[PDB]
Amino acid sequence: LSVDTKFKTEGLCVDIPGIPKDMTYRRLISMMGFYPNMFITREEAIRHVRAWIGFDVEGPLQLGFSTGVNLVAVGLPWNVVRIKIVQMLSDTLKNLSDRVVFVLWAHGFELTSMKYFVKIGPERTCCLCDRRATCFSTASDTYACWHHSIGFDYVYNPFMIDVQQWGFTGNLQSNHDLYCQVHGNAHVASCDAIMTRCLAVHECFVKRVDWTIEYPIIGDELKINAACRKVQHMVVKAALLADKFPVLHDIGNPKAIKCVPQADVEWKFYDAQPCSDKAYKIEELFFTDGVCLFWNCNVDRYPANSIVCRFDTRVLSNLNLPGCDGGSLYVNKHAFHTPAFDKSAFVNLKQLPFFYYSDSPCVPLKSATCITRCNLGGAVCRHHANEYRLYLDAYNMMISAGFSLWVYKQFDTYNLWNTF
Ligand SMILES: O=C(NCc1nc(C2CC2)cs1)c1cc[nH]n1
Ligand SMILES: [Zn+2]
Ligand SMILES: [Zn+2]
Ligand SMILES: [Zn+2]
Repeated sequence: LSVDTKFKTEGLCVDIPGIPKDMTYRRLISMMGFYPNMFITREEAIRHVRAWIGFDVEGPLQLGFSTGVNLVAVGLPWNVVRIKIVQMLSDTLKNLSDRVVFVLWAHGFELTSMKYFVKIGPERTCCLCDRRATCFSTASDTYACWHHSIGFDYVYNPFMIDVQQWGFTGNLQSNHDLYCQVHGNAHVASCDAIMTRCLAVHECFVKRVDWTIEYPIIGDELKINAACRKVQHMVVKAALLADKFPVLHDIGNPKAIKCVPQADVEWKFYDAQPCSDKAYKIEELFFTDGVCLFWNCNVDRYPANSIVCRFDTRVLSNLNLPGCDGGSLYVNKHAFHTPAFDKSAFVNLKQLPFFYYSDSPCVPLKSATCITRCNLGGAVCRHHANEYRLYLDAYNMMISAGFSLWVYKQFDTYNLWNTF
């Protein structure tokens, strides 16, 4: 974002009466009392969604953050408030991003408060590792990343974006409430901060959707994705073996592949991209023959003859970010906004029980859920013991990452034993 780009100042003129209508970012930064630009484009913001922290200041000043924290600066003086800000941001962001992006609905006080807890300069590295520096300490004159900032007092080279520059009519609440009923306005700064981030997420990940953007690996992305593939193949293979459906309706990703390539079923594909806003209405999408597979195809009510994987947006993890209207922004390689988990969608189904099935050739493993020829015969062999434990690990990884599994009520693993 060029510092010579124009900044629309109308939103700031109640806190800053007389502000010039003609204003560049260069001038704004100077007026703020201060790494080419502190402010960033929407495109840069979207790439760094994991770093978004909503931030509002209301006038003694109340500072609100999308973390829910409200701090009062006078109430405590800025030299202690800034220490809290560093700690809060470090703990929130250390496992998410290499920076912070303050998401604003700027009316003035937030921008003029930055001088009191922000320092800027050349891009730097941490004193104790190779990560970029996000904090500065006036005590030791050293720099740190989010992981090594304990006892640091200033945020260093933060980034920020004013949502009000995107072309809105009306105030924050009126624009936020058009899309979301989950964040109230309790007239605390943190409430505005949360609404501001929520509006931003909606505009960039619900209204618009860019699946070309890739996001760095920050956790168990790869293990989770491999487990999801392993579980999908297991559950679908077993379902076809147990109930011998003549046809399978695979509803979802237009680029989906047969997950059980050696199955005898008639495999029919139906295209549906991830629904970012509201769950798909089954009436519109639609199938009573055979079985329907909804692998991360979120519908309002699944048919009774279904196999389902549905992401639970309430799960707490470094991959799952708070979203809009109860939804969550799941960032795993790509960013997927996901409508809120709704248990009523599974009323026609039941939870899929854990099991391990294998027809491959054959501490000792004892388990009622190791469905193998050797267990049928009384003693699980080493190979299938090894594979059972690896599958169980993958199964638990995918559950812990927030995915939930559902199946037609007639599904019975007892029917798999006679495949041997
Ligand atoms: O009234 C809001 N916050 C309450 C406030 N307390 C202070 C100071 C400690 C005395 C300033 S403002 C509000 C309005 C919109 N969002 N929050
Ligand atoms: Zn470090
Ligand atoms: Zn909201
Ligand atoms: Zn075996």
